[PDB]
Amino acid sequence: SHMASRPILIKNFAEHYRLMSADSDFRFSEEFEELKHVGRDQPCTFADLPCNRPKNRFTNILPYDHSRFKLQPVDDDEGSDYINANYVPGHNSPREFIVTQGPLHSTRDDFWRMCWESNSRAIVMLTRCFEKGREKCDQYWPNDTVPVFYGDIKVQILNDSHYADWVMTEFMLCRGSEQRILRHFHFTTWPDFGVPNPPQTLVRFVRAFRDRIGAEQRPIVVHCSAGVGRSGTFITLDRILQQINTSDYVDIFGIVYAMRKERVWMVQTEQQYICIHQCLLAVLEGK
Repeated sequence: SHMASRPILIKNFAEHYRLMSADSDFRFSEEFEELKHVGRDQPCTFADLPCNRPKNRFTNILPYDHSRFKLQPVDDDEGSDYINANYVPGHNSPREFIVTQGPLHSTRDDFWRMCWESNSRAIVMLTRCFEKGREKCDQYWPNDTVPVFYGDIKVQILNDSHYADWVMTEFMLCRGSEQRILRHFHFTTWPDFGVPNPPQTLVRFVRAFRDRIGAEQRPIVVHCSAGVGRSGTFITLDRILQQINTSDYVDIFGIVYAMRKERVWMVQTEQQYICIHQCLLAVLEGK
């Protein structure tokens, strides 16, 4: 099993890392290059419908038709089923994650409807709203305790908890007389360029998140800006940290491959692919 899987004995990971990164990441680079076409020959029909094009943050980041998340149709709209979202597999379910773009003001009603309709209880945000002066994501949630309606979804902060690299916010979600609690895990520290360094701040966040959420059976919403690179990095990382618990092997390659099949650019860059490896190496070495 060699085309879409490169499993490594956990007992050998450190050497694998060494070997993989030797010669200015020759083998890592080569490995990652094999993923560049995966998934890409699949249709994105609805993402291209003239009524949906304003719903995409980036023209070149579009959901595959086969895995896209669909909103309930609204009887006059047309593409009112549409969102830039895709089901992406995790450790626990082939549909464990719904990964999406950072909402535009234009789409934050859509975004909360997705949360609601998906029955998701947890959002993972891996970006700042503004980075280097560019806006990367609308502020789709309240700044304070005054509830705010987004579409038919009333969102209210119950409490928040600030940390060195993340803030977690417990929302109460009401739709009609129907009530849920949702937790929002906001990693606020990803650097303006490159990957987090040292990588450990991201492991600590993945640990906190997973320790908090438990073995969720409902889809977890994940996003950054395009919902591909940073989101890809996070999921892979959360997956392999669960994997090592019950297995003898890890398969970062096999995981990224599965993800590409479900949404474009899932682990986006060679630097992040390497990062995933480094994070796990820290873990396996007692940080």
